[PDB]
Amino acid sequence: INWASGEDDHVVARAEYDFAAVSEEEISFRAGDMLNLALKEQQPKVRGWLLASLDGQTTGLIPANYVKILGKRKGRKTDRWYDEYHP
Repeated sequence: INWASGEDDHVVARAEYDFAAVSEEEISFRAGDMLNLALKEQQPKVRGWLLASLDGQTTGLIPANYVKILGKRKGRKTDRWYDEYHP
């Protein structure tokens, strides 16, 4: 998955809270962690959840309201989904 590694375009988000996956479908993260999100066009519709990667390889669901969306970032190859990410 090129969005997860940052090879493809992705959205960047910062974790607000700690989260432990309860299910195989979810991924764990710590408060302050930076995650890559799939673009709108690759996002599944699961109410309360977004598709993300913490480690660049595994992907899974995170609670949408546990992260702040920071903006879209170009691959190496609620309105913040549009703005570009400025580190």
